[PDB]
Amino acid sequence: VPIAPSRGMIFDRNGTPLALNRTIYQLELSATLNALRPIVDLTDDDIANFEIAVKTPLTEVQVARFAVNQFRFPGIEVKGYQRRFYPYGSALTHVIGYVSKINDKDVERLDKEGILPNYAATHDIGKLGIERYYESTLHGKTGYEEQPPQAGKDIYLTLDLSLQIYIEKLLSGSRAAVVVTDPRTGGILALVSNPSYDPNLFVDGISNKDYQGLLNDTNRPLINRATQGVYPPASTVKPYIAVSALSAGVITKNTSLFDPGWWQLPKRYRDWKKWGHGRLNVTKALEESADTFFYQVAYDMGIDRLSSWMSKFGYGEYTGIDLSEERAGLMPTREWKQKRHKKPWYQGDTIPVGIGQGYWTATPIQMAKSLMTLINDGTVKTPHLLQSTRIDGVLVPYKQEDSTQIGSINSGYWEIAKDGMYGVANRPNGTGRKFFEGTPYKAAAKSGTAQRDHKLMVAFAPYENPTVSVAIILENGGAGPAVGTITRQILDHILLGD
Ligand SMILES: *C(=O)[C@@H](/N=C/N1CCCCCC1)[C@H]1N[C@@H](C(=O)O)C(C)(C)S1
Repeated sequence: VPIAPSRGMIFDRNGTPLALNRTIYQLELSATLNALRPIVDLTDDDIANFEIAVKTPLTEVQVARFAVNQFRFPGIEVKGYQRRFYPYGSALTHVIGYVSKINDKDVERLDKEGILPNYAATHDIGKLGIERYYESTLHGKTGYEEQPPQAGKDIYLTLDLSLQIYIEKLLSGSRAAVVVTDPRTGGILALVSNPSYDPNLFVDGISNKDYQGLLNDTNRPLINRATQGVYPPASTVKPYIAVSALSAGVITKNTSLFDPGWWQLPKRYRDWKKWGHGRLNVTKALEESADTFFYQVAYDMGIDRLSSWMSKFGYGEYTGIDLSEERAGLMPTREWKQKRHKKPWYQGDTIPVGIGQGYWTATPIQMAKSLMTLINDGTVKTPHLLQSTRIDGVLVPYKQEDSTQIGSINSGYWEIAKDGMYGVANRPNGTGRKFFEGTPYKAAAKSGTAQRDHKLMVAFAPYENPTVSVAIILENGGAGPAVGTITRQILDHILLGD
């Protein structure tokens, strides 16, 4: 008979158990049943429902009490089964996901993959987050009764629980998403969607009452806003668009344009600054998040050569984060618009896209990826949750297969685009100077406002040689605190405690 394997555990960067296995003890003529009532406190309910496990769950007391009366009950034995436990619950609901009961649907799927024998004795399966993406590595090989089951591999995530909780705290009541990342590794220090729910509700098996709650909730907690949230990336895109315009030579380090707070299609487009920024280079256009300047560059570069370059930053593309719940959003093209809407591409479509607006939609993870790329001077990093896997009691570390590069690393285009962001935070004309008031570290940021308007901030530090990057969005503005406020708080927590 099949011996179910113990599911591999999930841990934060510092080995803090995030997903655990709790032992549930089970007991397994109608005279015998009444005889057990005093020995295990078998209730009128446990016999009614029992109509195979006679009593569940047993308490170590009731077990120990049956254990000494084992001889007085023939064949009846105590069985130690396991249930997934999520200590930190709602904190990780999205990134860790959860295991839930296998239904006849999950069966059919296992059947055609030819692994149904492995799940013979297994009741729960990874249905979300790391639990789903790594279900394979977390399940283990099944054993037989005596050929022992090979226990599922432990997964060490790059997550920092301390930070992950701290973010959830800061996003309270705000439909929001945050993706802290170590840009040196691609490692996701934190991945937070608000609102969340208890992952533990699913382990036993979720009530259609409880699910229709999460399903029909206005705030839509079920959605991982970090990876499945499609938002206009708005001004966050400008630094990458900047680098793309430089590489394409459609602008240069110093390319003065005059902003009157307006830009018409040579049909006007209002800059955020009602009476404009005046004489603008990219460095200043980024610093002050000037629309006019980028409205122009959009037109000069044109949809096809802009779309192409953003596709290199991974917009419209799956980031390759180790999660099965992900959207690619859309980096729009003529090709796309024609197919999709069955109308050709107008120039009034290229202008919105120039300020990460229009048809352009992005996932916080996409935004987090594109920033890491900009930080590493075009050496693309895949956002990864997995830090290492326990393979034969050895931690085997994550190793990136994607060696991708874009343009020349030695091109001083990254340095200027980044310097702009250095300005957005440190210099007095900067959009986010208010938020990085007196940072012991030197932070670089690019704020953004989409379409109540979404409020966005990508940011990284210490600029001098960065070890953190953040992509935060607060759907329809912050519940209360500013996106810039929270970005400060997050960079504080990591860089002051480092
Ligand atoms: C970037 O996305 C930029 N443009 C956004 N909008 C155009 C002007 C009307 C306001 C909303 C749409 C915004 N970037 C933000 C920011 O917070 O950085 C501003 C305020 C500079 S405008």
